[PDB]
Amino acid sequence: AVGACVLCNSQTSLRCGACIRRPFLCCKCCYDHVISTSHKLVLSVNPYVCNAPGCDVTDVTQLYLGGMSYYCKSHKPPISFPLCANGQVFGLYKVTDFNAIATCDWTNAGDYILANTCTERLKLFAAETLKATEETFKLSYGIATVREVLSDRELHLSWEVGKPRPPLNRNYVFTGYQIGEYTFEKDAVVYRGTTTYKLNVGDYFVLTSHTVMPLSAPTLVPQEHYVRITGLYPTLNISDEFSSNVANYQKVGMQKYSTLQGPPGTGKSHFAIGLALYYPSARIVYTACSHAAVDALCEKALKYLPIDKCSRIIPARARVECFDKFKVNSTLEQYVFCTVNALPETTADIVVFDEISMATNYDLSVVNARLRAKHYVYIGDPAQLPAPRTLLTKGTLEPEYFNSVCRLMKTIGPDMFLGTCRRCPAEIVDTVSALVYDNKLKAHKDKSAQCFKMFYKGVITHDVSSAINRPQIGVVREFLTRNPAWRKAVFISPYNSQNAVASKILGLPTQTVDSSQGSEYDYVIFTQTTETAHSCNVNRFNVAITRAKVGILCIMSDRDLYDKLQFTSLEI
Ligand SMILES: [Zn+2]
Ligand SMILES: [Zn+2]
Ligand SMILES: [Zn+2]
Repeated sequence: AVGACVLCNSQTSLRCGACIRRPFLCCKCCYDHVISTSHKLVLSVNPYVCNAPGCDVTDVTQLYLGGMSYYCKSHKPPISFPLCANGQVFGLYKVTDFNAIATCDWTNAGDYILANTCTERLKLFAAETLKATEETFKLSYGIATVREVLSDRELHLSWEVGKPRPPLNRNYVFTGYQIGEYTFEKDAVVYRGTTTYKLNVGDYFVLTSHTVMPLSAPTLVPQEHYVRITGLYPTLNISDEFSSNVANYQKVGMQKYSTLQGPPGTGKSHFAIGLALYYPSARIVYTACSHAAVDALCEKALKYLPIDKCSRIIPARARVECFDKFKVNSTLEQYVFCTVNALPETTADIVVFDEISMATNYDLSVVNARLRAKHYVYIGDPAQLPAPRTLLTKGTLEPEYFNSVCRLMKTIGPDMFLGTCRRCPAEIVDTVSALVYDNKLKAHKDKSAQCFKMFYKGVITHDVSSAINRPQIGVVREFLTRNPAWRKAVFISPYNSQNAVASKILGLPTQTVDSSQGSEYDYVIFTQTTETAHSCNVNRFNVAITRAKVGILCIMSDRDLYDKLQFTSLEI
């Protein structure tokens, strides 16, 4: 029971027994918490509870100290001092924002705003409390017992009565029962096991709630500005390919951490791997939340970096197939590519954290606890999609609230900004530049004249809650008959059930806007499906239309975003 106060560091025996994370609170601050919240259970070696036999008084404001023991108003001895008085809770070694984080349900956007505007220790307290709240919530869902097996990619499921039905999509990974992690999509429902097994009827699944470890390290280390490149050793022979980023690689060696905002196709992967060619002796650990993001850095490194000093770190609990061309689990190779939850405890000359909009403050803190670096580089875009906040249902989370790094990029600006998009046709670049980049993103490519927009609301049907718009897929089908060059297009939409219907009807490869992030395709066919807050989200709209290298067809539902699209309009 010896610890430091999560609000003002003053050492204390006190801990809130009512907080899901039981934080150490100092006498002055513990009082300010118990007197202003429903939280009244205070904990030392012994809890502050009435010592009188069979007495259930556990509220610290209704208790007193009778010698060395604690009693309520009904049991206290004549000579007894209140545990709560004079702005303090009695203990050893004798805030509004802490209260809100400690008592919120994490379903309002204002909870996440506070978790990002508060002091650094309160950001970790919020990131711990939120992750633990999300984990306990995973226990509320029902068990799915297999009723029948149709084939190798088809089954019929039976659900637990009295417990809600969890959303069936790639965002929810089940744990088969100990027959490996599994995933589900749409009475014929498709089954996707991260481990191959002959689907057993009766054998059930559950969403494995992984234990929330405490956070020790800050989301961001304190900034340090240096007058010379510290601990890194540059070249003068630096390939003309990376010539554009040498002033920015020098900025990287002259600061503890640095932020890079890179709109779609501005050269983030290229910048990250080119930092390794600029400091060729420096040991670089490349990290991201997703395997897809780490694999995209592995693919760019395979082209420029020597394959022998590269290692792709794979956790023993191999979930889904990833990058195979590097020596696996060699923690000591000069270039280590690894996800945040799999990071080994090591040090580096540079740490590169990619797709920073997908990081939570919990992930930012873990990276600072597992890796001790000379320089930390955060690459990403606050105009792209953030991590899914499964408890959040009320309000929209703005980019300045995704994490501490995004909060910085949106307020003080990024340290470095990649201003030229080399991927998209100018129609797409001009549209997103105006929409999310204050007209600072410039098009390298010319207008392709293959970017079309069609205003068609169609009919919205719902597979539980994920939406379908068959008339919009019907418009795509009609378009494909007249534009067969578009046969090579990737179908993109904000809903997996729309994608499921369009895969059966169009036969095009499917992708949600969220799963398309980081990827590029020559042709993209996008159906907005609905005009909800989800399908109208500007960061999702930005990601959807910036996937295309050559042409895009947008079948829109929202008049607003249709009007903003600087594409050739089509009739039908
Ligand atoms: Zn304190
Ligand atoms: Zn509390
Ligand atoms: Zn009592």
